[PDB]
Amino acid sequence: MCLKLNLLDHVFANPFMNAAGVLCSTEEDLRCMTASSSGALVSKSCTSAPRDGNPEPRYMAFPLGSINSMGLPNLGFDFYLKYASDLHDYSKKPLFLSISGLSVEENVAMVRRLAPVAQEKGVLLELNLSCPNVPGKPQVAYDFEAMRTYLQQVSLAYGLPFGVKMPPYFDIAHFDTAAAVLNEFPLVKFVTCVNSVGNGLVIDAESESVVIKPKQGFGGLGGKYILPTALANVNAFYRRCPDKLVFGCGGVYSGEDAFLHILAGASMVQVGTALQEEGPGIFTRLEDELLEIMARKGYRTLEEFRGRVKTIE
Amino acid sequence: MCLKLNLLDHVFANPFMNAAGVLCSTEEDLRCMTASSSGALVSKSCTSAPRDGNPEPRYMAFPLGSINSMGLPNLGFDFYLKYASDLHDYSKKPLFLSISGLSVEENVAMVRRLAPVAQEKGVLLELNLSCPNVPGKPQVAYDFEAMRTYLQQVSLAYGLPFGVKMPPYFDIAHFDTAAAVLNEFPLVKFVTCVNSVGNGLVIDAESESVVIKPKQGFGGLGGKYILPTALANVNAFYRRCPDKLVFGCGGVYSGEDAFLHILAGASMVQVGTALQEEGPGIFTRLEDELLEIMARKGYRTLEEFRGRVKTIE
Ligand SMILES: Cc1cc2nc3c(=O)[nH]c(=O)nc-3n(C[C@H](O)[C@H](O)[C@H](O)COP(=O)(O)O)c2cc1C
Ligand SMILES: Cc1cc2nc3c(=O)[nH]c(=O)nc-3n(C[C@H](O)[C@H](O)[C@H](O)COP(=O)(O)O)c2cc1C
Ligand SMILES: O=C(O)c1[nH]c(=O)[nH]c(=O)c1CCc1ccc(-c2ccccc2)cc1
Ligand SMILES: O=C(O)c1[nH]c(=O)[nH]c(=O)c1CCc1ccc(-c2ccccc2)cc1
Repeated sequence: MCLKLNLLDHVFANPFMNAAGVLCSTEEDLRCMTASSSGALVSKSCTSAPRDGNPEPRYMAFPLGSINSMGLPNLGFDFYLKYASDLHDYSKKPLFLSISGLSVEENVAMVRRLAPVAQEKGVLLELNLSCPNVPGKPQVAYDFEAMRTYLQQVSLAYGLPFGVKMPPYFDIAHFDTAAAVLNEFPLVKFVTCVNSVGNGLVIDAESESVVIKPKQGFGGLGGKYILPTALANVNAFYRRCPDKLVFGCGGVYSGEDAFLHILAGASMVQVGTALQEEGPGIFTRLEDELLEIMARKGYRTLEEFRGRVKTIE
Repeated sequence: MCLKLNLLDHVFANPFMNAAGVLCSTEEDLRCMTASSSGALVSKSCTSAPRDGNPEPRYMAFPLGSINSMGLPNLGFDFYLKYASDLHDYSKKPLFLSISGLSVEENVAMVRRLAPVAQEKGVLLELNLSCPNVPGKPQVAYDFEAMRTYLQQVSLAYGLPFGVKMPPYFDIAHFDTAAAVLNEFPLVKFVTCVNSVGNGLVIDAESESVVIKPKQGFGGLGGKYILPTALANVNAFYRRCPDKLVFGCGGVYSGEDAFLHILAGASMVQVGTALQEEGPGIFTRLEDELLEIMARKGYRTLEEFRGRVKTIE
């Protein structure tokens, strides 16, 4: 019985990794994730210049999940590139580097300089599409023409397999359109579904107040709130992108939640809110819990059940 | 202390009502909702002809909420119009009638017939904008040019104050565009935020199967999953539509949750999933709970706190 996976010309001890943004901003964070039992790690989505991000409080968690408007605080691309090129121990596990430039030219400049390190050291690029374009327009992955532009330019500049982090969609016609855009780009080898559910609002009844400061308390939701939305997106893209991998992210707190993602079609399974709340010990628990479900069902490997969710009649 | 209010030239004993689709499809359902302690009731969204809806199972509920792909089963518009015209006791509470035709023409046909009954009896129209659109396009409320058309054609056909039932939005640019469309129409006097969060997917780990039969298990989410989304949309539209009322719907299971909707800006609070699960006795519990929270806080009226959610600096 084993959780091993071999994909994208790498080997993974198990499918679990951090979600981008969680436990991955500093060298300390990345060393911590490397020391953990996760099968991989991803760095904080970065910009060319360092960013302080939004005013605090900017993250809060509750029994059913979290809300955030971090504002892309990060140490800048040069830091993350140095981590990938000089500091990371690739004999421990694979590394993904997430980018989130504020324009197509910023992403193009970063991927140009990432390429040789990707080719020499094997770092993998995750391009965050659920991200800021021109203010007053929707995030990039909610603007299908912008999404296409970003993918064309990054595919030309980078020239190597990469993947994309996608916001959730809610309408079948959007699933259709988004997957069709992705399927234009053969270098898009993985699709991570999903980023936070955008612009939720948590209010504290005792204080009659929102709980985060930026954007009058509006921010992206994660955790238990979003698991059915996450599953829907993983399965939608799994069915529509037969030549790509899907990585699942959203609502994973247990091996059972991970099993559901994998039934929906997930290859790797990323953990955000629950990892932020529990810490990196979560990965030993998730491994154990997933193995127990496999043992009860007689499954020996992940491929035996990946994407095998049954439908009714 | 009592929760009575006046809106839309009607008096309401309290702000609570069923959410469209729940406990409102048949004469028996409507008589049960009328008998309840709710302040108002809304009928099942209807089409010109009766519909059987989708194959069962098509609704399932869980600790965190529900999923449905009912497919608009309903008795047909002639039934709901007769209920509004001849059967409903207006001395007990106001009635809203929800329409969801499969084209703009179908809606215009139904509203031209509802107008005289609205004049004579005071039934109120809720137009469901989660309705069918042209080939390749998303639901009407997610296609702003189609929404503008529907509202223009219904406003002209109907000629009286009405409201609209909106799906959730997840992007601040979308809130800005949708509210601007709605503010083009002075007869749109109330906005109900929100319909179900579209196309989630619930999977049972034991059986490795989706839990509803239509659409390969994909359907709209309601209940605890969607409270922060519902609050965000209520407040976004409350902020953007100062000459309209906002009705809140989504995730109400307690007086506390109702309280949060009202702080966000809700004038009426609709109850879907938790009403489906608990039955119409929920209305007395929600009233008691809301009045208890008001008493502890020293609030004597809903107006004292409606829309008064606090932001941080
Ligand atoms: C504090 C915080 C920071 C995040 N920052 C990023 C980021 O930099 N890039 C990104 O792609 N997603 C980011 N996300 C989204 C997560 O990667 C993940 O998609 C989302 O939280 C849902 O997973 P969950 O339900 O396990 O939290 C962030 C989430 C949180 C909570
Ligand atoms: C079984 C079922 C049927 C519904 N049918 C309708 C409908 O006919 N018209 C409509 O506007 N919304 C319909 N909805 C959506 C609800 O009115 C409500 O917007 C949604 O369930 C979110 O509220 P909740 O969190 O209280 O469930 C339906 C919901 C359920 C669960
Ligand atoms: O850094 C984040 O806030 C973030 N949080 C998420 O849940 N997912 C993400 O992908 C990111 C990074 C993308 C992002 C999100 C929000 C902003 C933002 C929000 C409010 C005001 C200013 C910036 C900028 C970039
Ligand atoms: O009747 C519903 O399914 C329904 N459920 C909701 O949560 N919200 C609604 O507004 C509605 C009625 C709108 C609607 C939703 C789905 C369909 C549908 C779904 C699958 C296949 C055919 C029609 C038709 C109308």
